[PDB]
Amino acid sequence: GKITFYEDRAFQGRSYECTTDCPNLQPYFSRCNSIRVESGCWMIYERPNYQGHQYFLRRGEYPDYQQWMGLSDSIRSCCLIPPHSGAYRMKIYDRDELRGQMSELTDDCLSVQDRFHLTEIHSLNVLEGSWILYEMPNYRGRQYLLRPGEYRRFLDWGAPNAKVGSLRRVMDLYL
Repeated sequence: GKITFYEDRAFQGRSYECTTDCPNLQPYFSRCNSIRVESGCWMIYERPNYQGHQYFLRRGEYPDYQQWMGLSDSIRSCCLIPPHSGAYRMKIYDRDELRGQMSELTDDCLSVQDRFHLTEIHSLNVLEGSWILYEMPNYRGRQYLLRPGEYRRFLDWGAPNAKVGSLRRVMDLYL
């Protein structure tokens, strides 16, 4: 993957190019108002060490932070989401510790309410591929990167509560 950060909008000002994870971008730029993703899937973060607000980006050009649904020009860390082939897979539970009613997803879910008649998810088991968990339906609201693995409680994916609106498989822009 390859991503380039620009201090000013429309790809202006000082820039920095990354082709791997980076827990601290502060030494390279003081602000980010535009981004060019040459290839790959990326999660960029407001604070160092993958902390703070998270935003998902794929191949494309983002002339302003609003284009990646960002809140500001503060970006201090980024991670390259490993490319994934084949089927995606994750199980959702209505209780913590992977207990309670369970359902399995192998494709995107634009509305957890419409699909499972659930407004909250208490534990997860991401078996295949990375996903993005959205607070609101239709990929809106706060974002939380879900890497493969077990999430015993909502705190594990970094959310303040168990509300979930939509779930998206992380895959690069089709070409």
